[PDB]
Amino acid sequence: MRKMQDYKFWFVVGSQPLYGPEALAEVEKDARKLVDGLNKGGKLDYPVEFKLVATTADSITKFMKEANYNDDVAGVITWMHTFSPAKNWIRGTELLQKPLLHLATQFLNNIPFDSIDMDYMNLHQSAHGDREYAYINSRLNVPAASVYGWWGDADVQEQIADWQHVAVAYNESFHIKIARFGDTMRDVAVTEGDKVAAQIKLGWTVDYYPTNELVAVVNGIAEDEIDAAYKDLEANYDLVEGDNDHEKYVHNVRYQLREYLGIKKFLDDNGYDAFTDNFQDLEGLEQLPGLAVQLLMIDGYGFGPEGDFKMAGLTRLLKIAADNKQTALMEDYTLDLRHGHEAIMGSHMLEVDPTLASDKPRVEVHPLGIGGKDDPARLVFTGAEGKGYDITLSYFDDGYKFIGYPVDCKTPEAEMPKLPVAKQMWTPEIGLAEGAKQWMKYGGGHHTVLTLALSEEQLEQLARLFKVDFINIK
Amino acid sequence: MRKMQDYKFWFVVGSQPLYGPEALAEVEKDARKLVDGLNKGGKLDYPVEFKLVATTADSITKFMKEANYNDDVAGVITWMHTFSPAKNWIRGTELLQKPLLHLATQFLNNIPFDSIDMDYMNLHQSAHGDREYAYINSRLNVPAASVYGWWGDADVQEQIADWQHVAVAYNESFHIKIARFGDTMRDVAVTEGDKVAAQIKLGWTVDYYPTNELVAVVNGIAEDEIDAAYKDLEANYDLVEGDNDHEKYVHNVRYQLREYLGIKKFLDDNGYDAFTDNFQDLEGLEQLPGLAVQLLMIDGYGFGPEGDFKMAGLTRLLKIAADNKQTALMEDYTLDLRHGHEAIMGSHMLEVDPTLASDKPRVEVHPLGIGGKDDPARLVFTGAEGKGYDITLSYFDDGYKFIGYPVDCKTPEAEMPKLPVAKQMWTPEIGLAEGAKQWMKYGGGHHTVLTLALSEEQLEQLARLFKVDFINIK
Amino acid sequence: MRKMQDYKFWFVVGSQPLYGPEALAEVEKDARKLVDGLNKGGKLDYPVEFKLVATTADSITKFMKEANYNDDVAGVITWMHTFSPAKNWIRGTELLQKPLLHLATQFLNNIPFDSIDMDYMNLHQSAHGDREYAYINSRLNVPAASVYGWWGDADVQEQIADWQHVAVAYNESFHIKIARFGDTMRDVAVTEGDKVAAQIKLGWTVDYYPTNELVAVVNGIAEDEIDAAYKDLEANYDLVEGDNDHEKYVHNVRYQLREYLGIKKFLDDNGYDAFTDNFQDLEGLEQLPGLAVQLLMIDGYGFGPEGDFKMAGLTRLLKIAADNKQTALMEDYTLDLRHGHEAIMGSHMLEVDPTLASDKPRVEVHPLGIGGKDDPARLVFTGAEGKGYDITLSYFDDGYKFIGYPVDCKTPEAEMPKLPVAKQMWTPEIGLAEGAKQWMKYGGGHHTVLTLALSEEQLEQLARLFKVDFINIK
Repeated sequence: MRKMQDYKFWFVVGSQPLYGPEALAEVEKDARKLVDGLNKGGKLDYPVEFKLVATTADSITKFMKEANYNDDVAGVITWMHTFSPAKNWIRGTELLQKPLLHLATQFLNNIPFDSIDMDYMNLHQSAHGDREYAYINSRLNVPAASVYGWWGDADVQEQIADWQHVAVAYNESFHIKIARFGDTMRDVAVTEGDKVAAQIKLGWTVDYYPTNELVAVVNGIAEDEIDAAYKDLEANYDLVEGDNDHEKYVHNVRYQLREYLGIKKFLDDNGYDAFTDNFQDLEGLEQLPGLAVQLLMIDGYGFGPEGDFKMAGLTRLLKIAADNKQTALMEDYTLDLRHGHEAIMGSHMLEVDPTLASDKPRVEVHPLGIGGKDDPARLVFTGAEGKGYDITLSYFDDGYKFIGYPVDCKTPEAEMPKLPVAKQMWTPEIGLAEGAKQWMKYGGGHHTVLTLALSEEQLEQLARLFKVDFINIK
Repeated sequence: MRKMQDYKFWFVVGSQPLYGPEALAEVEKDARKLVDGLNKGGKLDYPVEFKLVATTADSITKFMKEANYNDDVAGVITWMHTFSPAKNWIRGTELLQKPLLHLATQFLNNIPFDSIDMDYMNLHQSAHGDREYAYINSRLNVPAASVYGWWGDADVQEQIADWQHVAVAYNESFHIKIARFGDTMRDVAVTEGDKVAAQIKLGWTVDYYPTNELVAVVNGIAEDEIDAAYKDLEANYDLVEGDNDHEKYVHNVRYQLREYLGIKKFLDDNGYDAFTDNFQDLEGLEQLPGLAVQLLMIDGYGFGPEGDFKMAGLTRLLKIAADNKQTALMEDYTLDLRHGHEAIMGSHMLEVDPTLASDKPRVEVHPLGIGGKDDPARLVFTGAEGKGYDITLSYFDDGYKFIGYPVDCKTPEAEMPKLPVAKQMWTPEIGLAEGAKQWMKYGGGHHTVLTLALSEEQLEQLARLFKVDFINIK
Repeated sequence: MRKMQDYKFWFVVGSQPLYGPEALAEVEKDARKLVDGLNKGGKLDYPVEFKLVATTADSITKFMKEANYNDDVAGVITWMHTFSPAKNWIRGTELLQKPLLHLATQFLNNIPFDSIDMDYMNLHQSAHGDREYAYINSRLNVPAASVYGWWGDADVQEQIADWQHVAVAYNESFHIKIARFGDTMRDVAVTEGDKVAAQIKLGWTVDYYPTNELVAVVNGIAEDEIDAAYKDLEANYDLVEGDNDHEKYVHNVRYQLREYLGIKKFLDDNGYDAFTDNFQDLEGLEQLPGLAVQLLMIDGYGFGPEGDFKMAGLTRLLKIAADNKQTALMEDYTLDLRHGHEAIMGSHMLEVDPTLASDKPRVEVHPLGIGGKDDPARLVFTGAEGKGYDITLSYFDDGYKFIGYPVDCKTPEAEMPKLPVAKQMWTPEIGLAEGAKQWMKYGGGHHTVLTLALSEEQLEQLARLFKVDFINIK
């Protein structure tokens, strides 16, 4: 399944222990009514739990110790009901090695202008008890994500809906394994960058596997497990011209079905979720892994083109917090300078994700010497035209710096005529000239994850959390 | 005539050696157009030239370096056709010693939907190849601009033209010499910055040949050049009641340009395009130079006023980029407060650059208890109405900085024969208070330099390449 | 002979024309003959060439402009015989891209007290002018080199002989290509820096050509070619109990003998001067190249072991510096904690440069379980005792850095039969618990370069001319 269900968020309620056994249960009810009531309507990703209720120091120091050994813990969700002693959230928060969410709220909504007495003060005091906590989360520069409001607004549980996602994907990224079937392309600069810091920093882990190592696994695969994949091939997509049976490129599509069930076969049996693909080293391979990737691309997997371990372990990354809608990954091939149809043509060689499409033509006719390899078959289409935001991560001499645009990606002014592969065109939101200025000025490469789903700032949170700079640009 | 006639600008077509002998040279005939097709009606003043095809590295360490040497080169406009693998650029961009420009552009500007195969996406793919080339820069923290658009635009033909200028003056301001016969005015601060700093940082060598050393030359003018240079003056200027043909004040107005002439000798002798004077130091010659400065000013000469070698240069730098504009030098001389019609107006003792003129009535009424020397002749003219810019300079202890006003000047109110000097009353773009308040507590003073020629965009380049900070004031 | 012989270093003298043209020549007689002297008996590694005598702005500025452009020039060793004002060295010092000395020297080595007029003082005055050079190159923060003492002092002549050999690499690194035959061996960190990030700094270039492409070379060798190179090594190494033309199987030697012929071929024909091999990548090659790697070292190349492009392009870097010298490479094998006889023996899996040796018994009984290929051929030998620094390179989140325990190499405790490896056995110049622990502090792994030939003050200025921090333990 989508791994965001095994992942649990624990919810802790905070108070000042010296309130007797009378108020310290007259609170957990409202709190057990927050959690198990949050689950049942939220439309959240992960159902929230309710462990210990914070009051004594060491008690909160011990929920955080436990929030860290329980791998199930997506993150941690913290709300104070009463004026919580924040010097009781030190030794806990010093050592918290996982997400934090300050929810500033009250068990209710309005202010009971009728019964509001000193019994609704020492009990249900949350504006001025949260600020004491958010000091100790700011002063300790703990990463943290604060959400304020009654848990009963449109954008007060939605915002939370699109955050279970990230927190998860932060624990999860430290579980990327990018397996490399050939080093970075030569002479190339941007698609490169430290690997020792990407694993310190982004937890991720780039393992290299020789291209011959893989040729074995690819070939050594049943000629009819391939036909077993062919039953979906002919069925799940409209094969055409040299693609079906008995026609031109006959064996060619039964080359790309061989390339996928060996990649996937390889990756899993050893641990890997992402992988790479140099066309300057396919020594033992029939044709450029393309349709093979466009399936793998559609199975939660991550992948980056020429050695590009970054657009591979990051494709994974967004695609792992995209267990709610649809995403992608894109290069920036050509663009049109039109007085009003300003636009860029984003697509890669053979591998353009079927995560945004319309139809699904399965085509051939190539002469792809771009590798020195057999005419490959791919999934030519024409993707989506809705919300969007490109990403790309760049190693700039002092660790990485995610440089991110906001944009509206639109349809093209054609189908896919003289066009052997797919496309998801766009006009950059700030403007082409203005989306290249503050882009070509700062970092910015070509192998770029375009996303329609995730939010202009729901990413700024995970970025702010893995712990690296983010050049956004509206 | 102007110095953008002996500079040249080179050009390199970014491509790579994996397309074929007639898919590489395809850009030896594609960017030979952009080159060829932007010199005639290409909207420039400076003359572009093409050299090698950039593929390998040893070719870039040859391109960038062959410039370095050949002093005759002036700049470098780079644009990568295909996807040049940047890493192969690296020594080049670091051995670089001239002002560089990612000219991010394409060949066509359309998107031939009906005809755009892979051999049409293998060329004109600049949407990713002036980004790989970009990154190398944004990371090699290179001092560099960014033009974005087709080269067939007359708007970004400006963007290019407005840059050809900054690249000319930078290369220039490093030969700009200075002779001082006159130190700093007794205890005045903004007209004093670091010497060995500004020379390192702005190229200006400033030497101080003695005030008597001038005196010598001024009295070495042929008395026949004290008549034959006279009539070439009074065939372009109309005088006033005092400096007449045989008025009593004739002789001192005649030894008032025995100064302009022996300065030019000196100036062109020690080769000192920029010069300074000082009134607290005239102890050897007669009257005080004014017109004679103006008869160097509208010519082509840097003058720093009450000794002020910096504003000398910023009067000489910002001209040096105007091969076809206006541009002056202005010690503000009084503000005019009026709760809805506020303004500033500035002149000097005698020197107002007659390059903003529209008349020039050689007025006299030549009082001068300033410097203790005789009644000196001068001009008294008008200025250019409409727009322009203002900008100063000030050693602020960590090094220099640049403040750079944006505002408007026009023509005076009532008649001004009560001021035997020139005038030019200006205002401010964001309210005279604010425009003065942010200039105030952030350093810099009177001796600005008003240039009706360039702009905020144009002036975020010289500093940026001179690598001095720039406090932008509009 | 040497490429180092093809190189020269220039030599300037400075002053100002205001010093009597006769006396201006009076240095051009003194200077010239020290040049001459430094050459005529110097045993300096490389030439000298008295270029322009230093006075005006331009006159120095131009000079420094050819020394950039004239790739034949490897550095300029300055000396200001008399007070040469700085501001005439500024913009000539700030456009240099190539190693600089400021020689601190007197002509004679004894003040004349019978014959000292003011002419002995207006001339021969480096005591107070060399000092004024220094400030303009200290201010400006030039990576420069100072030598103080009489130009004829073997040790002040020794300081230059070691420098000449040390500017020869900040002017050769920017040329060291490294060929990779597989990315870095999985799960290691120290042998990973940034390929882009070091092309800027140390100047090296790491393109990766796929194991395959070498394997073609490798296989396409003639046994003529092999058997010719396969009999000249019978001339040098007493091939032991496992080598006769029908004894056991000496196909395993020749393979390593066409191996040295194979890689040597690849490298040479594509321009690479150094290279790594991943044993976790040996599809196609026979056994894991060893003797062949041990040959090539002796040939002159950079090998960097388990993928290490950082001891690849470092070996060759420092190797090159020690031409007419020694020098090798090193991993630490084991220790021998014996309270007194404490020390560190090092070798490597096979790859030991026979340039530190005193024996040469060619060997086998290889059963290298590693790589799981046939039984590799390898040279065996005991190294040389003596002095030598131990540098190593390693990137560290904010860029590289050099760490370098000095040591004292030795001769083996006994003989190692079963140990089929060539082996050095050393100990730091501070202790196996006093210097392995400071080296453990500062980072920097096991792969190193032991250089019985380069000396801590030679490195201290090599790394000064790249600005990478060096650490100093011993």
